[PDB]
Amino acid sequence: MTKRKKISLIGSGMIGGTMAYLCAQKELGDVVLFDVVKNMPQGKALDLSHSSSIADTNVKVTGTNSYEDIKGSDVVIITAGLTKAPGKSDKEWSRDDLLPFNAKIMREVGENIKKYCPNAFVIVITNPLDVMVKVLHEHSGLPKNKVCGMAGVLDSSRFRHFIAEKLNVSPRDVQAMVIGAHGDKMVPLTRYVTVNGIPLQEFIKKGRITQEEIDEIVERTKNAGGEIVNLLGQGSAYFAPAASAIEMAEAYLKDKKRVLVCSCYLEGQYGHKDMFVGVPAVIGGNGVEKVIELELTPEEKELFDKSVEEVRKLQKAIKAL
Amino acid sequence: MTKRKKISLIGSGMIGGTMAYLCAQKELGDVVLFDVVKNMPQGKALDLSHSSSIADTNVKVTGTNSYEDIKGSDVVIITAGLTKAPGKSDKEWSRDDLLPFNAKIMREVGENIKKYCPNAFVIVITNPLDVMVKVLHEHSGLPKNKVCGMAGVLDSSRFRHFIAEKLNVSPRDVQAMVIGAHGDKMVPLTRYVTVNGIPLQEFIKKGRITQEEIDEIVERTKNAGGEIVNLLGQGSAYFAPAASAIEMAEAYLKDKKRVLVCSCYLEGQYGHKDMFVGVPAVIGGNGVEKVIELELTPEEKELFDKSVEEVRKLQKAIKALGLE
Amino acid sequence: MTKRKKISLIGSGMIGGTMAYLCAQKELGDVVLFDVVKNMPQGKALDLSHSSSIADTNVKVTGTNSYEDIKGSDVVIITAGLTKAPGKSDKEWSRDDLLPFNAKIMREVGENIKKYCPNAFVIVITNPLDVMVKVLHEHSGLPKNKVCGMAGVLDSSRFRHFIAEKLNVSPRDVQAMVIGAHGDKMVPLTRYVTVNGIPLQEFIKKGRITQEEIDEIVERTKNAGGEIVNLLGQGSAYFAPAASAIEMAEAYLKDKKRVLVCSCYLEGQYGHKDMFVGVPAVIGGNGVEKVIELELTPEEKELFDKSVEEVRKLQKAIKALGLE
Amino acid sequence: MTKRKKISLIGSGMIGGTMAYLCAQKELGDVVLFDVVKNMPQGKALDLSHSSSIADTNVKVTGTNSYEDIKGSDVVIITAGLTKAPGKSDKEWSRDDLLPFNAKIMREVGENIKKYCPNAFVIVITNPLDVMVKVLHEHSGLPKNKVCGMAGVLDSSRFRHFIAEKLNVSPRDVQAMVIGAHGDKMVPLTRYVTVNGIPLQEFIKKGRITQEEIDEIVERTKNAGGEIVNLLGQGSAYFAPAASAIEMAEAYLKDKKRVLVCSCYLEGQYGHKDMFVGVPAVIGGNGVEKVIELELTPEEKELFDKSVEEVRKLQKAIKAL
Ligand SMILES: NC(=O)C1=CN([C@@H]2O[C@H](COP(=O)(O)OP(=O)(O)OC[C@H]3O[C@@H](n4cnc5c(N)ncnc54)[C@H](O)[C@@H]3O)[C@@H](O)[C@H]2O)C=CC1
Ligand SMILES: NC(=O)C1=CN([C@@H]2O[C@H](COP(=O)(O)OP(=O)(O)OC[C@H]3O[C@@H](n4cnc5c(N)ncnc54)[C@H](O)[C@@H]3O)[C@@H](O)[C@H]2O)C=CC1
Ligand SMILES: NC(=O)C1=CN([C@@H]2O[C@H](COP(=O)(O)OP(=O)(O)OC[C@H]3O[C@@H](n4cnc5c(N)ncnc54)[C@H](O)[C@@H]3O)[C@@H](O)[C@H]2O)C=CC1
Ligand SMILES: NC(=O)C1=CN([C@@H]2O[C@H](COP(=O)(O)OP(=O)(O)OC[C@H]3O[C@@H](n4cnc5c(N)ncnc54)[C@H](O)[C@@H]3O)[C@@H](O)[C@H]2O)C=CC1
Ligand code: NA
Ligand code: NA
Ligand code: NA
Ligand code: NA
Ligand code: NA
Ligand code: NA
Ligand code: NA
Ligand code: NA
Ligand code: NA
Ligand code: NA
Ligand code: NA
Ligand code: NA
Ligand code: NA
Ligand code: NA
Ligand code: NA
Ligand code: NA
Repeated sequence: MTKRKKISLIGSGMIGGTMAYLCAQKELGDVVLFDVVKNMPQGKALDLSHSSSIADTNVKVTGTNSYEDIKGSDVVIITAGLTKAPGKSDKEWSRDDLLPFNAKIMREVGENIKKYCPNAFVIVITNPLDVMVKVLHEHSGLPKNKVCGMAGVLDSSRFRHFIAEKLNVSPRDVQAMVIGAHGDKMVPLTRYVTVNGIPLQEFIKKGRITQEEIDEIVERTKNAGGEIVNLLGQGSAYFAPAASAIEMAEAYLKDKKRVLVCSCYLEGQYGHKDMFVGVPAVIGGNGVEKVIELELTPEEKELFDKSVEEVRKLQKAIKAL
Repeated sequence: MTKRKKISLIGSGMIGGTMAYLCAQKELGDVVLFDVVKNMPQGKALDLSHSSSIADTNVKVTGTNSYEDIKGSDVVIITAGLTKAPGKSDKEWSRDDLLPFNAKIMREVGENIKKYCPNAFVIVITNPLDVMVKVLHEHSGLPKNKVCGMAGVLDSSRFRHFIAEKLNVSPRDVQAMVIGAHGDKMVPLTRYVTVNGIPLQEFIKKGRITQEEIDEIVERTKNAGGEIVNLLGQGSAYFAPAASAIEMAEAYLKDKKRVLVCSCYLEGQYGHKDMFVGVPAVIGGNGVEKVIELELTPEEKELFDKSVEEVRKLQKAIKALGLE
Repeated sequence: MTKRKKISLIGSGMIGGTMAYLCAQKELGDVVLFDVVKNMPQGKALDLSHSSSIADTNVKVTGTNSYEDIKGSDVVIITAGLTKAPGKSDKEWSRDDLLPFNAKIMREVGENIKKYCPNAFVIVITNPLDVMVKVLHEHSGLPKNKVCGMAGVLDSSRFRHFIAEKLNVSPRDVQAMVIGAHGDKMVPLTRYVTVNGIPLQEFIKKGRITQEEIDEIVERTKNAGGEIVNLLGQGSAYFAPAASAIEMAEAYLKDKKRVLVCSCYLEGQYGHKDMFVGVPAVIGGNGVEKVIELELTPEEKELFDKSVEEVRKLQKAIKALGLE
Repeated sequence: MTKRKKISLIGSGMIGGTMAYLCAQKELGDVVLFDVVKNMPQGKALDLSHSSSIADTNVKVTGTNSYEDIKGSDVVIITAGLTKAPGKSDKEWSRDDLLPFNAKIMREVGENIKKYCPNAFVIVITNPLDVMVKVLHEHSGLPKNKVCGMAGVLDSSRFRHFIAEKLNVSPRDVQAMVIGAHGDKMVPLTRYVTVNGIPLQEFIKKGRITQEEIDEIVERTKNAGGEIVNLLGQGSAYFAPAASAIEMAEAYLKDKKRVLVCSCYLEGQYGHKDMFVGVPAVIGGNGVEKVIELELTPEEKELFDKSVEEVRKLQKAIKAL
């Protein structure tokens, strides 16, 4: 027979469990929840299985502590890692501090994907995102087009939300992109913001939003992750990160050809190669099918190149490991 | 006790039945299917009721030949009318030719709305769309913001589909608008076409699509209704018209603040007033909450003005029929 | 690279188009609409393509007059045929009368499936259903588990709807089955009717529904097809037939293991073999994975045997046409 | 205008946040997340708002520490309270130990519902469920039909899941009910289990499942809450509890007339009155529209009456407060 799709979630914490719930609600495929912690993914899997009955969907949800159970996965989504570095306060939280803790985890996961599901489409979530995806790609041996990082969909969702809220319109009808590194130097593309294709500038000219308000939204987008960390007190965002990754997974599973900003392997686009960084891309059944090369202005391109330089700096730290 | 929403579909032919099906699938509210043909809406309503059981939804679907059954409707969607004018060939099909048959229907429907459900949001579909919505509005007494015509969502869906197909991307990520009259002088706004906010021009510059291909798509969008009429042999398009109108209805029922191109009553925007014509609008729980005035170029403005002039010419026929 | 599922709809009339619409709304897979009428499926496919843009789904819909386009289909759903026999009145409508027109179509469709998509799961809808599925199976060469007919899901949806309406409860929470032939001798299984597993008898005992009312509903379920034919004036039911078949298709495509009454090839269950007839079955990625043999009472068993005998009598006509 | 539905979630912990996510995914209505903890519901609300943009839905999600913000709610769902008593181990976890901690919370919530949204349909989740709903009802002054507890949908979902898993069929097609108290004396109704109306007994006779396996499933259903507690290590189930409560809320909001097992105010049915206990009911726009009185056998009725006696014992402890 043609089996149900199989989705393995490597990491069964807040984002992993939430993604599993979306899979159950949407009947996307059977789900494997893997974690190094004993019993916990098994507990969540039972709870999730009961929820599938409530939803009238048909999904097996298995919890496991064994990598062998990811065999034959169509999609693998990786959240394995730490959310907040040990001896730091909330206000000084930085994704950069997670690097030493999480890089070795990406090596281990990569080696197991190589062994058990080398044909999977792999979405990396673990921070610091752009270099974690690079470590995963290197150690997994997967094709460049079959690995990417989730960040841009989340950052863009934030930009969209804030603009849509200010304009008081449906976020379906706001198009907004944030490109570059998933960090303080991410680049919200104000010039490309549209309302059903209508340039945001028209709304400025009509006084429906001011440049000052847009500037504030741009900074709020950059700081959104830390804003939520400060408010939650424990851990970081998970509802939107989970939804973002599942949007990418759906695009793959049903060959949708979505245009989504993801951390993608560059091969000369934007003047850069051999790193992952946030760029608009077409996502379908062949993974990252196309990186779209925006006609950035020199000012936007300078911001992007500065963003890439932050990834290069992090990559030096990876090399040092 | 808060009742289910009530949606009346005045006209139970191809578009009306198909809209009722979407209401059943989406569990939007209870449905009244009204038609002048005896028994037919009753039969469709039974079939649709059975389909709601299959969908595991909770919807009453009532077929009727009595206007009284529209009482208390939250939304009314009007498709009553002819699709093709008697004695005309398919090749010479024109929405204009439907005017003398369908205008009188709009007057009658308006009179009934005025007494039975004057607080409804009303979406007109019947052709020729922009003048039919005006007749309905005038004879119903409804506020300007509570009546509009479905056309732009359909015309835009076509423009979007053709662009998305050529670029091989999801239509979710193509934004395209067609404004003006729902007819041969509709205005597909090439300058405003975007792929997730990326200007279509960027794709031209990279040779992903040519200007010639875009020109062809613009014409194909204008001709799409007639294309389908010619292929089908019977009637006209209904799957996408139905979905378009239901998208508008959902925006109202759940106060979504969607930005949708609809035929709206103008009060000076674009330099025009007192007609309905296709413009981007924000649709929510107050109906047409805002008409958006695009910063059109002189060239686009001239295309729009010529489109409005086609509506004015049809309005002369409305006046001549004694229906103002 | 794993391709989208491919669903071919052989027949692009009322049921075929409506199924394509559900496929577009639900994003089930790419759709091929095949028909013998030139241009019509092409026109519907355009309309449906536009509707997919509105739905924000990602579906290719292809209209065609060539069987070659069914190559590689995961699922085929067959509605090709007549709905009403020439020269007969609506009041005397009988599915039986469609047999000599539709049997030859099943043979032709089978021959094409045999060469172009022999690994498809095939759902037959064309009437008279139980013998049409047998002709298709025989001439297609497919395994017994990979062909079935849609009828029981529709007949059960009707029984469910009528019971739920009388009890004023959600049809999601009414379980009702109709087994046997898809015709006047179908068997609505009153003893098996439940409300979330609660026997219908409990509602009788409390006077929520009477035996007389249940008897009326049983007859109404049997007569439902003809009731809709009489009301509509043109054709027959399509909204619920379409939804029924798509429910079956989904069970296959996502290996759901649904318990659905379908016309299935019997191999001794109920003491019968080598015909298709309506029985509860488990539907999943291996097609008809299991026929469930109900513990029928002697009285129920006699009703079922009489239903099977109606199928046997129609099969005599199939043989006489030279179509075995 | 006719405004969007408004759903207030009193308690913004695991179940509250999860319910909010379902509201956002399903576009059910605007959501207010209330908690006594500062900042946390505001953080979750931001995360959830970003997720609504991803989902292309149109939902306002507000976090608050002020009861005034529940004004005009169509539905209120209450999870405010403790999940596990302080000085007890996981294996000895009991919903009964939560009584002293959670009863006063129900009084406070009730008084605020009375003040700010007396016309709401109110679903109580806080344990010990059947007596917590009684305290809420008493102090809120709401009509008997406008308050109920979520338990039976969850317990029944578990029974359904386990049976469906054993039979290898879709849980949509298994009907199963658990009635009585939401506790160790809940009553899984084996005799009423059906597969699309087909009695489970037919499957026994055919050897597709044994009586021993059914007996094991009945006990597993009773112990399912504690099974998940033991596996998770922190807190209790939330994915299925959240989905169960939202199923009940949907039935109200769209007047669906669902037949759902809920903890309902009895007025003589089953020989009992003036308490809440788990019974099948019709849920629609008038709340609990009808309690369905099953034709229980004497043996089933004895189990039910014993279940009710457990509620009466808990009610004595409530009285003592
Ligand atoms: N835009 C983005 O890319 C975002 C990324 N993140 C990142 O996602 C990651 C996960 O976040 P949450 O799920 O909230 O964290 P969490 O702490 O709730 O879950 C992480 C899980 O990873 C597990 N884990 C640790 N080592 C492992 C190994 N070797 N193999 C398998 N599992 C292992 C832990 O046991 C834990 O259950 C973090 O690194 C976080 O910074 C979070 C939000 C957005
Ligand atoms: N974008 C747009 O605005 C579009 C508009 N249309 C128009 O929509 C209308 C309906 O199209 P279909 O549903 O395909 O046509 P249809 O012919 O299938 O159905 C029209 C129905 O109107 C009924 N009718 C006639 N007079 C009536 C009265 N006084 N009261 C109630 N019902 C009455 C009929 O008996 C018939 O059932 C046509 O005028 C067509 O041109 C169609 C496609 C797109
Ligand atoms: N429960 C059931 O099993 C039900 C079965 N039916 C049956 O389904 C069938 C279709 O019904 P509708 O879609 O409403 O009819 P319809 O008349 O709208 O469409 C039938 C289509 O079949 C086509 N056709 C004829 N010969 C063909 C060939 N050799 N190849 C391809 N296409 C061909 C037509 O040109 C027409 O478009 C009828 O036989 C009807 O009795 C209808 C309702 C329920
Ligand atoms: N079938 C059922 O009825 C089930 C019931 N439960 C019960 O649901 C309740 C909540 O469970 P979770 O959400 O997992 O717990 P949680 O600990 O994650 O969340 C409880 C929230 O209530 C808040 N809270 C405490 N006092 C409050 C007050 N006076 N006003 C407003 N908020 C207040 C806390 O700050 C906390 O955020 C528990 O009592 C648990 O036993 C859990 C699972 C199933
Ligand atoms: Na791969
Ligand atoms: Na209509
Ligand atoms: Na119509
Ligand atoms: Na429109
Ligand atoms: Na327009
Ligand atoms: Na058009
Ligand atoms: Na047309
Ligand atoms: Na057109
Ligand atoms: Na078909
Ligand atoms: Na058809
Ligand atoms: Na069937
Ligand atoms: Na049957
Ligand atoms: Na029937
Ligand atoms: Na029929
Ligand atoms: Na019938
Ligand atoms: Na109330």
